[PDB]
Amino acid sequence: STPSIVIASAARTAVGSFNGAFANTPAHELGATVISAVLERAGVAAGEVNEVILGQVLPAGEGQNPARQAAMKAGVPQEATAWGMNQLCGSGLRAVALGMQQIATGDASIIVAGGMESMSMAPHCAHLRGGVKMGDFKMIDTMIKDGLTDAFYGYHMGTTAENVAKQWQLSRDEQDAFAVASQNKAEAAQKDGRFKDEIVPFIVKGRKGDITVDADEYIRHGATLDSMAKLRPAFDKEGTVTAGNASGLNDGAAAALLMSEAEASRRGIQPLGRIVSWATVGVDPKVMGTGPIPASRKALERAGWKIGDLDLVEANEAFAAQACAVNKDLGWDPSIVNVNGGAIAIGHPIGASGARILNTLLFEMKRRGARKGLATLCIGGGMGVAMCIESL
Amino acid sequence: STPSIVIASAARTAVGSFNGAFANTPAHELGATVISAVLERAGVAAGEVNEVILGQVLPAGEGQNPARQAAMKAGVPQEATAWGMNQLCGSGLRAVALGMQQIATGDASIIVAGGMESMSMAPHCAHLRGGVKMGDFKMIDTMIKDGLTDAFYGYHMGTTAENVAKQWQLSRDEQDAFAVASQNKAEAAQKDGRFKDEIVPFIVKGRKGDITVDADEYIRHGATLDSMAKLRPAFDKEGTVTAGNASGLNDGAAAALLMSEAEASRRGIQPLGRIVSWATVGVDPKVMGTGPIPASRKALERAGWKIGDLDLVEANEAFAAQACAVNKDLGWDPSIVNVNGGAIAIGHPIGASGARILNTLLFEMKRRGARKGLATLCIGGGMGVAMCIESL
Amino acid sequence: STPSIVIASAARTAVGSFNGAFANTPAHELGATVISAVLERAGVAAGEVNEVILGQVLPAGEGQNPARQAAMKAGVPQEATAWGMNQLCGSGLRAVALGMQQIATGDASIIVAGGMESMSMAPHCAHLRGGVKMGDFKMIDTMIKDGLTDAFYGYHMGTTAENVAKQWQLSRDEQDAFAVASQNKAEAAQKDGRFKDEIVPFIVKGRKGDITVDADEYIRHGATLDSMAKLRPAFDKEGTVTAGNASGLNDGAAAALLMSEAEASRRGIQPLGRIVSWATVGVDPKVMGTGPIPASRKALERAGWKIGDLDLVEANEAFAAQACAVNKDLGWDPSIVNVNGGAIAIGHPIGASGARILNTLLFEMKRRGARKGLATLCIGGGMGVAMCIESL
Amino acid sequence: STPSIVIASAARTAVGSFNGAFANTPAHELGATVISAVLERAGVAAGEVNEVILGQVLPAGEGQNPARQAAMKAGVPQEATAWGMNQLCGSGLRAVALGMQQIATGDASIIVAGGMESMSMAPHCAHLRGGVKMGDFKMIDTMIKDGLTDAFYGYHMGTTAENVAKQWQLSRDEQDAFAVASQNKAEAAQKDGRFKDEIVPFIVKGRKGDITVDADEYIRHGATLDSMAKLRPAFDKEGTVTAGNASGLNDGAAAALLMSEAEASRRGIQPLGRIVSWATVGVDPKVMGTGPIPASRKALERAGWKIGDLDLVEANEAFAAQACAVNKDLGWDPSIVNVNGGAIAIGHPIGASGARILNTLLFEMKRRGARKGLATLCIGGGMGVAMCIESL
Repeated sequence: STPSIVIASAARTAVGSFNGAFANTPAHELGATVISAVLERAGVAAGEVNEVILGQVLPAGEGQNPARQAAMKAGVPQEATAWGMNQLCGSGLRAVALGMQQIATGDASIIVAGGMESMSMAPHCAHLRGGVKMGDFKMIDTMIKDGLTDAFYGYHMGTTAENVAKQWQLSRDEQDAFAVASQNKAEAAQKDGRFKDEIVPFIVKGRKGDITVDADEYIRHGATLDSMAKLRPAFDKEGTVTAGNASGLNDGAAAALLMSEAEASRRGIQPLGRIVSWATVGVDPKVMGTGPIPASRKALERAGWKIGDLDLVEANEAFAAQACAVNKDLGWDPSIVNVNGGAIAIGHPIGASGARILNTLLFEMKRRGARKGLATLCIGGGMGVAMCIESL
Repeated sequence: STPSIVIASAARTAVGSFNGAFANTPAHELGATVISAVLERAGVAAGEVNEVILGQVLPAGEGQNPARQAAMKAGVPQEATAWGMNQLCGSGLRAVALGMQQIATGDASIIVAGGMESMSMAPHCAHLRGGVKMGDFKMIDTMIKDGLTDAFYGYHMGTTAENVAKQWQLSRDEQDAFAVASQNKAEAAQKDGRFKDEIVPFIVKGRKGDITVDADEYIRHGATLDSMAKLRPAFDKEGTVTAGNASGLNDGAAAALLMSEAEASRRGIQPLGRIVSWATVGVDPKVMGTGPIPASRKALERAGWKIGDLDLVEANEAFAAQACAVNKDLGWDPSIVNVNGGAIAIGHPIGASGARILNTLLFEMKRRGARKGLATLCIGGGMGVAMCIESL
Repeated sequence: STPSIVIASAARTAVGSFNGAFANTPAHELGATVISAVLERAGVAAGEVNEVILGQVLPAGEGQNPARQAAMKAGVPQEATAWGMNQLCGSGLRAVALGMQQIATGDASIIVAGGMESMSMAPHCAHLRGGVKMGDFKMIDTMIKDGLTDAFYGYHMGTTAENVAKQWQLSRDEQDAFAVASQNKAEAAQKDGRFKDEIVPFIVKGRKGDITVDADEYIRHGATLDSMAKLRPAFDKEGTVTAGNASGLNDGAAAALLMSEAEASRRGIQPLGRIVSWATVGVDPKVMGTGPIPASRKALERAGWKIGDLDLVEANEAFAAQACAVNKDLGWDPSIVNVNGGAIAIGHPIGASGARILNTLLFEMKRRGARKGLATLCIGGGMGVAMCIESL
Repeated sequence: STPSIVIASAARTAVGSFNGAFANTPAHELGATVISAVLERAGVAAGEVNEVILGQVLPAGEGQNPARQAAMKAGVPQEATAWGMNQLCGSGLRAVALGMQQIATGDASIIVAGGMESMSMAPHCAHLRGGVKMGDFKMIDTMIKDGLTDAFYGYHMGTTAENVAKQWQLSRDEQDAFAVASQNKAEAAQKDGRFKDEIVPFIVKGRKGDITVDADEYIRHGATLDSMAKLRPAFDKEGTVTAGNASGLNDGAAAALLMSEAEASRRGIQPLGRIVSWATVGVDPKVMGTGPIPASRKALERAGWKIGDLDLVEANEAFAAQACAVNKDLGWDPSIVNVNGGAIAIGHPIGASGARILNTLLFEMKRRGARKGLATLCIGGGMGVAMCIESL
């Protein structure tokens, strides 16, 4: 026997700007909106879900197991189970793979999997148990410390982007021209409603009126080459990596309902793809941006695919330095990568990002009629992750 | 063939008291030591490890992916992978299930899985990005907030254990008799040397001298009934759960080394046991302590076992109310349950506990000649987790 | 020969709104600009200053003795001295009386006195030296706790205002009419340029552009009765005191340069006024708004003046309720009182407020040729302070 | 008529060690006990007090105007007034001069003046209103920032002491001997009972029992030269200033009751002394410890006294470096200086200090029948204060 698991349906919230639309929205509320979206999208009841798996890197102050909080809110019953996980920036795609294994091993019928992040709602913290007899103590930003800081080399993820830039000799112009392309592609898809299918509106409840967010607010309209070239380097003071050519700090969530291919056929569901293979591999944390290269190669090797059989790719844009590098090495046609733009434009809600690009990949595959696709992301601390999808 | 996954080796640190031995020791330092110890007792080099999965509930401020930090510090190379997960209190036993599924689906050969927790190091926090225009606020204790406060009703786990008491008509004398029986069992076994084999010593690097922690310090010697019956209830001013018949707040780590049964035989490794089956199930959050009941029935049914078949049990004592309710329903001989003691005496490092009680079961099964064996736990928010084990 | 002290020159900054124009300006920067202004307006050099005395209620986190920081920044020599003082709302006026006394006793020739306050920059705090063993604790708003809360009764100053409303039988209509009138009179004075003489502009230094602040930003233009009528009681849910008939939370500095009458004559300075008398008296904390009553009476008795001898009055408007009470009891003609509006409109930068209203008195006295003035304020904790000024 | 003000009576608490006897005692509680004491000692009823004046550098979080808190606790009537002031280390003496001035200008008859401080209770703070959009921020120790750091050069008072050691070429051995001598003189004086007359005991109310504190707890008994010599410099890795030859962080209060000489005679009071003169002068902040030189010289000139006229002197020991420079420059017989030890032994409760050493001077003057005395302190930010006292 050979299991065969499918992504029956999918949905992501809009990607919100740092301290923007979802500045005060807990992640699990966003998780709840995507959970109910994929349940109604597949025509599966919440009472049929066995388990819910959500990546999330910054859960501090949100209470017990936010994965359970989002399941219970979304109308999943208490007889189910739920948990979160953290492979950092790869978390939201990894969870989908972990959900695929629950079914493959005979321990679940129907999983909901993805990620959720509120980088806005991430707190400052300090270890205050001992007590402070004298002297300033630091209140630590958990978003910077737990999401953006290499634990081994002490510097920001964007410094790793400098390392990869200098390795591959990627000029400031090349990085900027990739950054403006991503903003133009993304603004172009948004106008044309190519993001409508995947986005489920989130309602931000308010004292003085409810608001419906259904649009990626981080996309810069009319992004220009000169606007990119005007900027100062954020990390290295004589470097190449600017705020324009790296992705942002963002809020959002994204998911996929998974079931066996036969169960989908029982119920008349038309899946957004079969999960044919997946893989995660580690590299040096100094150049974590190279993660997607070994990861995307192993995934393809597991599918029995060559790189030149693909039709579509989502390769996550943490930095125009590392995105450009991954693309150079693997050699896939750049006109099939980030067709609707990438993270530099859309945003980078860490734990949600992997389900985010997966959502974007599956819907464009349905839209253009691509059969073979791949989603991959670089990962802080030096990993990569990847997934090969085939359209039914 | 059948995916027949074994536990090649196992190791834990001793469990520390809150702000005690491991007071200022990062969880990942504690998890580093167990990853080396599992690799040593098996005879398996760190380079051969594909991935490290560690359950951990309270990572705030410890930096990017402490599972990865634990693995790198232990000498597992950059090429391997690592990630955290959180199903609260079952996390450590569910990571062993997850790592098993890696091997069963053929995505990995060798996994080190378990849990780690530093509850002493968990910080206080607040969301301060919007600022606080006027008026007092709370700096929140993330240990309480994210580790012990049920997200649904707003209260402590010691009130969910009170709901199990009023429902199952347990007395203030019935619980006081179970807590002293688990402190006497654990003091007995400790002075016997039955904990020796599972514990790997941890070195607490001081400045005015090192200290070697090689014994659980939450175990209290000479537990009387007067001290247990003289306390005031902590979670209800006229109630039955106290500090003495509830579990503690603790630090600790624990892990198993996993591979296929065929691979153990090639390497000349006599495995502690074979993982026959596992399961998790949800229950009403209000009465979370009854997770072990349906979870152990699911696990047992999957193995094709009766409750009678079992020769040794590890039912985690989060409380004396949840524990007695699980022992009475399932009706298994309590003379074989928590045979060297439970978490009232031993302690309760949230994320580690699942991996902690797996150690105790695996080393006692080896020693007393018990063929079959089940470990089980209750989980906050309303779930249960269980894993059946068979001897070679 | 009895010591005669004169106010040679005075100045204030504009009064900023809470987290408004001066949101991130330390009180001492504001004080430094007013110190430089009184010196320039009197023709006295910084080098001649013996002492600076600045009332200030909320200096936490600003560093050692902000009054010295203000004097040094203003170029007052290191050989001079400087100190801060605190009689709450009375501070800025009390400091002038204290300055007067340094010259009366022969200990100094030349004093700059007043006060300064940045309610905006006041921090949140907690006592964390003992160490917090477990659970949540409070970050205390120092502005509320140290500035606005009665230390004996534990309620806000606005609750003392409610006590005064009840005792003097002051309707919500009478309080709201008074409030609207203070806004309309301030708006009119502002429009006609009656605050220009007293205000020295303040340059808020910026990364991306300097902003000159020379207008009182808290004054509401076109304030309507209905806008006051619509508000909810802020302190007693069936009370009369609201946000609209109370003063606000504000930032500013204000000062006066003093010397003897004979000294002003040698220098050829035409002084703003002679300090004829001052007084300070306690009342019940519960009705602290009544402070001005005994304080003004005692100040007039010391001058040898009848209430009817006054040509102009500044009675500070902490709350409409108390301003009304004061005016009723004293019986002075209301048309000579706060002729250019009061603190309901202008603001109440606590430690500066007494020097703020003295500036307004002095510059209107000059403009209209009023010979006899009085400035008075109520004081949290139950006190009053009053000063009689006569024109030369 | 040249007003002649006497110190009718005086008192102080013992000086408490940092987080020691008065660890959770608010400063106004200490002040209340000394207010009661000066009244009882002088035979004056609380109802007769016109004003209370208390220096206090670190009032954050204690609530509105702690001077008023103290006065009201001590039964001083609501109709009196009270205020705090801040001239840093000079405060507690300056407040006495300012009290004298109330009486001298005919504004009051009876004043209670001194200082109070609880460095233990001083909180950590931060400005949080604008929010912290991203990145770490410090919780600031208000004791260090507002008490002990130079606001201009950003360094500790200890560095100014190093500046004075370098400038006066004061060896480590000379400073250490001075420090040892302060300890041994204070020990001898404590043992002989010489602090008993000045100290009023203070009841620390407990929950498991009340503790009466009537001994200065910071004084080290049996202090050795070797114990000073073994310390490492605390501020300059190659300096001379140490924990041992500097004063400490402390809690306490101290006060004097003032009235006219003619008033004491009416009441039949034998006063502790007549205030003959006072002075305050500025110096370079970099060498603030030199303050006492120009202040003492100025106070003596004012009194009409030569340095040689003095029979007793209290010169506050902030640091052995500056105490030594002061004594060298003035050249007064070091045998009449700090005859019962100084603040290196006794402690330095900032705002209370100047009234602390006034108390010790007055009670030793009475003891030995000394006719002419002077007290002086150096002040943070570069100032000096001094008062001349003559026995009746």
